[PDB]
Amino acid sequence: EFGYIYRLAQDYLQCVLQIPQPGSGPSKTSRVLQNVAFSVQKEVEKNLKSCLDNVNVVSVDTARTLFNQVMEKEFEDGIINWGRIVTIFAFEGILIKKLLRQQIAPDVDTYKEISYFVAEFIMNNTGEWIRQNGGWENGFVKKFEPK
Ligand SMILES: *CCC(=O)N(c1ccc(O[C@@H]2CC[C@@H](NC(=O)N[C@@H]3CCS(=O)(=O)C3)C2)c(Cl)c1)[C@@H](C)c1ccc(Cl)cc1
Repeated sequence: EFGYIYRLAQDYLQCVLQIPQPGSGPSKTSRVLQNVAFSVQKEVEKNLKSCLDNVNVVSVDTARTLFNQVMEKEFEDGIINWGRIVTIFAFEGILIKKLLRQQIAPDVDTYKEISYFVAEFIMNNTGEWIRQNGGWENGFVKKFEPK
């Protein structure tokens, strides 16, 4: 469901921005996802250090355009798997870091619009596959939770 995925995307951005929501904290699924997607994010950032400077993420519309282009490329072969889904979260982490630095008239609520378009992409493009492969709780978590 959209709301569940939106919460994962918002939790991940709040984790990257070092502002986890005060309170009882993220779910077990969200905690597992943060760990595994951050490992991906850091390696992507290291490998792509040169080209990450080729954009200036001045607005949320710039971030959405980059997101659409990168994800159309990422899924061009039609293969959906958990690795690619994790990479979506790693990529929104890179985008939010660039927006924090580069957004004109920064808006501390920006991570909520990025979470929305991330959830929209995941739902509409990978949602069926996710359900058929166990959902987050019987698919993703079972595969990636600590040994
Ligand atoms: C030098 C690249 C470049 O100019 N840009 C770019 C392109 C793609 C990016 O990220 C995608 C998402 C992470 C990485 N994909 C994978 O690692 N996928 C493997 C194979 C499938 S898997 O098993 O799931 C893992 C490539 C980035 Cl971060 C950057 C630009 C288009 C660019 C530059 C800066 C920003 Cl902020 C956005 C885009």
